[PDB]
Amino acid sequence: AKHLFTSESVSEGHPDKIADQISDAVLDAILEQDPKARVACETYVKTGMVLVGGEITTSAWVDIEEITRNTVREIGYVHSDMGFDANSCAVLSAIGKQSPDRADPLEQGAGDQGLMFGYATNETDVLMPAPITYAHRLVQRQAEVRKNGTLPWLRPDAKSQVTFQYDDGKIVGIDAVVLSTQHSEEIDQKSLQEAVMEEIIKPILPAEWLTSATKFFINPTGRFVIGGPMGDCGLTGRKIIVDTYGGMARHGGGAFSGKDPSKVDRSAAYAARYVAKNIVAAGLADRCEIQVSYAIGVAEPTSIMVETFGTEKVPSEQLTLLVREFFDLRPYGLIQMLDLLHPIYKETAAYGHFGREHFPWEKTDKAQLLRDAAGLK
Amino acid sequence: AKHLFTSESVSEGHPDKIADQISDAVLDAILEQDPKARVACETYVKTGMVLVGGEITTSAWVDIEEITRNTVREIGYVHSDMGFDANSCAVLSAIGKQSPDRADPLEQGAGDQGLMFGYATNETDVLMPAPITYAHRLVQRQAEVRKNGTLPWLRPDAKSQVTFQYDDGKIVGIDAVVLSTQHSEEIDQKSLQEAVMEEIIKPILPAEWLTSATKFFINPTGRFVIGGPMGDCGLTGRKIIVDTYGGMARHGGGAFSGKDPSKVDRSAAYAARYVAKNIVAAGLADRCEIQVSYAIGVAEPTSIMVETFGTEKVPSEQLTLLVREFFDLRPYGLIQMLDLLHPIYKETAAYGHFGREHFPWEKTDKAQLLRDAAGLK
Ligand SMILES: [K+]
Ligand SMILES: [K+]
Ligand SMILES: [K+]
Ligand SMILES: [Mg+2]
Ligand SMILES: [Mg+2]
Ligand SMILES: [Mg+2]
Ligand SMILES: [Mg+2]
Repeated sequence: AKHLFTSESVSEGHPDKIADQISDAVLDAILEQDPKARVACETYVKTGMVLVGGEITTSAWVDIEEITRNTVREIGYVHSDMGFDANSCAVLSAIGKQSPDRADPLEQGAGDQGLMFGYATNETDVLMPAPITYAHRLVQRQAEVRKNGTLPWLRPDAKSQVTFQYDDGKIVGIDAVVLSTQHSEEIDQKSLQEAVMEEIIKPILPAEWLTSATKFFINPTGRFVIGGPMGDCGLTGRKIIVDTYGGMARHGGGAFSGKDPSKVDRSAAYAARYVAKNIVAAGLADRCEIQVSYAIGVAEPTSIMVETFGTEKVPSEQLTLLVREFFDLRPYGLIQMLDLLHPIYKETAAYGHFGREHFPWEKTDKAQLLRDAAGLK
Repeated sequence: AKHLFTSESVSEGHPDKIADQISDAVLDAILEQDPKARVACETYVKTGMVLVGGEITTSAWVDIEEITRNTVREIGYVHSDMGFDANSCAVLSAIGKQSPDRADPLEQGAGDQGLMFGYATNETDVLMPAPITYAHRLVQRQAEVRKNGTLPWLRPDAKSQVTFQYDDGKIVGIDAVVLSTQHSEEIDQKSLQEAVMEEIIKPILPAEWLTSATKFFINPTGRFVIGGPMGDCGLTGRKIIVDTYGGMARHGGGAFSGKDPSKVDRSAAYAARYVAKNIVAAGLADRCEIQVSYAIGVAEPTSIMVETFGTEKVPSEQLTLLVREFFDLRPYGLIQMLDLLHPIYKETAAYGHFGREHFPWEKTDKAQLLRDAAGLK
C-alpha cells in the first residue's frame, strides 16, 4: 500500500553548511597537530561575517582566520556580487583555550548525557534510505558541475528535495523532484531548466523511477542570483536531519560539526550507524534503527534498544545480545572500535555523514562474525 | 516484549535554550506591534555576550538590547559568580530590516521547501510520549523550586533524562532518571541529592513507575557551580528534539524560535501536531505520526503520509482522506486554521512546544467532526 516520503538536502555553500564545514575544518586542523584535543567549535555566518567561537583544549596553534577563508574559498564565494567573499569578509573568534595539564581508559565515563539513533536499511547499495541518498546526490552533482566548468553559471548555494512513493517497503518511484540553484546573471530560467535537467537531474535519478507523472520543480521561484550568507544566516548544527537520514530515521538532538570524538553526540551516533549497518549487511534484518543513550560520568550506556520493524531473521533478544558482544559501546571504546582520532572530519560536513562507505563507520567488517554468533545462515 | 527508550530535556537557562527564548522574545515583541511581520532571528550566546542577528521585515521598532537583558534576567543570570549577568553582559545585533512596501490569499505558495513531522500517542493525559513529558516536567519543576524560594541554592542551568521501559507499547516503568542542576557554594552533594529527590524527582515521577530497581543519577559529576553560557555556547535551533517529542517521533530538520509563522518549518509542524492529536483524540488510532512537505512556491503540500503503526480503527486510506477534508494545510491556511498571528511564542521556547494544551495546536476541537466523516463510533 503505496504511501510517500520526502527528504531534503543542501549543498556546500548553503549558509548552515558553510558553518558546519568551517567548524569541522578547525577540528581537523587541531586534530592534525593534537589528536587528543577536546574541541567544541560553533560558527555563525551572516552577510559580512563569520564568527567562530568555541572552547578548545589543546596545545595546537592554528590560525582560525586562515582556516575560515580557505574554507569559504573552496566553496567558491569569492566576489561581492556572489553574496559573500572569502577574501574580504570579516572573521571574528571567540574561542577560549585551555591547556591539558579510571584504571582502564575504556572504562572512562561518558562526557555528557544523551541519546543517539543510527539506521540502515537495505533500500540502497550503501544501505541508506533512497530519499536522503538521492537528495544528496542531486546537490552533490550540482556542485560537481559548478565546480568542474560544465555549468560555470552556477553559484554555490542550492537545495534539492526528492519525494518517493513506496508501496509497502518497496520504492515504487519518484513523485517529485525540487532543485533550486543559485546562478549568475548570464542565464535565464528556461535555459537553466534544460541544463539542470540534462546535467544535474537526468544523470542522477534512476530512470525506472522517473515517470511521466514526476512533478519536477527546478528554480520554482526563478531567479536565485544571491547568494549564500547574504540575507540568510547560517550556524552549525542546523542541518541535523540532512546530516543523518533525511528524517527516515529518528534522532536525539545532537549536532556533529566542531565536536571532537570524545563527544558522544558524535561518536555514539557514528557507532550506532556502524552497528545497525553491520547488522543488516549480515542479513539479520532489513531495516534496523538502534537507540543508545549515555549518562554523565557512567560508561556503559544507560540504554540500548533495537527496532528491526518486523524484518528480523533472529529474535530481537538474540539481536540485542549480539549488539553487546560485537561492539564496545563505552565512550572510549567507540573511539577505539572506530579509530577516530584522525582529521577525517571536514569531508563529513557537506553531503552527509552516512552512506559514504570510506568513513570508518560505514565499513562492514563485523558482518560475518555477527551472522555467526546467533544463527549462521 | 519489554524494550526501553530515553528522551532528555534541559531547563530555561541551559545556553541553547537561552538562545531560543531571546529569539522568540524578539519575535513576540515584533508581532505585538506588527502581526504580519516576517521575522527570522537567530542568536548566539557565549560567556560575555549575546549576538542577536537576523533579517526582519517590519514597521515595528523594538529594542533588542532591552529585550535581550530582560530575557536573561527572567531566567535569573544576574551576577558574575553565576557564570553570566543580564545587566553587564554585551549584546550585539546584526539584524537587517526591510520595510514591506495570488487572488485568494490562502492559495499563496509556500516560502521555502521542507518536511515537518507531528505526533501524538495516547500514552499520556496530554497525548504526548511519556519520556519527553517527564523529562520536561523534571526540568520544569527544577526551575519552579529555584524560582519559588523552596530551594534557593539552585542556579538556572540543568538537564533531566528519563529512561522508560515499556513492554510492547505499555509503559511498564522507569529504569533510570538522570538530573543535574547547577547550584551555589552553599550546598554539598549529599544535601543537594536529598533535596532534588524530595522536591524535584519524588513529586513528579509517578510512583508505580518508580521501583527499587530505578537507577537515579542526581549531579553524577558533583559539582555544578557555573553556569550557563560561561564556558559552554548556546545558539537557536540546537534543542530541536527536546523542543518536539524527545526523539520518539521523527523530525525534518527545522527549528522554530525566531520564526514568525509564515515559515513552514514552524507552522506546518505546529499543524501536524494539531492534525495527529485530533486524529487520536477521536479514537481513530492510538499513535499517529504525520509527515507533510512543501515545495518552494507551490501551496498544496507536495506530500502527506500518515503512520498509525498498526493502531487504526479505520484504514489509512480513509484516514488520509479525512486529513485533507478537516485541515487546510496550505501555508496560509495553517496560519488561519490555527490563528497564529499573535505573540504567543516566547512561552514555547523552554519546556516544549507540545503537550501543553493551552496553545492553539494542542486543542482538540476537530475531534468529533473527524470521528464522523468516516466511521462514527
Ligand atoms: K557544535
Ligand atoms: K539543530
Ligand atoms: K531560526
Ligand atoms: Mg549533548
Ligand atoms: Mg536556515
Ligand atoms: Mg527550511
Ligand atoms: Mg550544546
